[PDB]
Amino acid sequence: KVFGRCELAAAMKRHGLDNYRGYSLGNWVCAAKFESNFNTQATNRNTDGSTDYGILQINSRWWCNDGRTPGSRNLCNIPCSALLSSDITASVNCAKKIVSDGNGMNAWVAWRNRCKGTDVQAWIRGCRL
Ligand SMILES: C[N+](C)(C)CCO
Ligand SMILES: C[N+](C)(C)CCO
Ligand SMILES: [Cl-]
Ligand SMILES: [Cl-]
Ligand SMILES: [Cl-]
Ligand SMILES: [Cl-]
Ligand SMILES: [Cl-]
Ligand SMILES: [Cl-]
Ligand SMILES: [Cl-]
Ligand SMILES: [Cl-]
Ligand SMILES: [Cl-]
Ligand SMILES: [Cl-]
Ligand SMILES: [Cl-]
Ligand SMILES: [Cl-]
Ligand SMILES: [Cl-]
Ligand code: NA
Ligand code: NA
Ligand code: NA
Ligand code: NA
Repeated sequence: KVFGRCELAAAMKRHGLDNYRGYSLGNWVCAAKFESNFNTQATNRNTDGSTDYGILQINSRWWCNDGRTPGSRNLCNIPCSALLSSDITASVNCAKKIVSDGNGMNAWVAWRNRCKGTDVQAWIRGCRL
């Protein structure tokens, strides 16, 4: 599924991301834009053999099991395929664990490089939430 920005903002709010760990909805929407272009089916393989999955590009190195990332963890206790669903629940629940682990949203490199410090409210401007 490819979301529009306001559709995704509304779904993220329903699933509890609005100001989760102090990060406003615009931060989460901005991260999703630059991680996945709002596409729940996005996958990207890293040079080291891990893979990033879904709307928030969650990495098999730590967070989900894909059976092909040697030495990795599965800290969200989920198959990585579950992070590719049209329903964003599994990705949101796993993202809550990631953002709570000490470094906030800096875990998402694209957020740090493209969203952090910017006018992220523009991502939710005009949206009926
Ligand atoms: C080690 N990380 C913090 C990157 C994830 C495991 O807690
Ligand atoms: C691209 N938008 C204008 C929708 C938000 C970016 O700031
Ligand atoms: Cl899709
Ligand atoms: Cl929209
Ligand atoms: Cl914020
Ligand atoms: Cl915002
Ligand atoms: Cl994801
Ligand atoms: Cl593995
Ligand atoms: Cl594990
Ligand atoms: Cl599994
Ligand atoms: Cl959803
Ligand atoms: Cl923080
Ligand atoms: Cl990470
Ligand atoms: Cl607004
Ligand atoms: Cl809207
Ligand atoms: Na957009
Ligand atoms: Na990424
Ligand atoms: Na893993
Ligand atoms: Na295996």
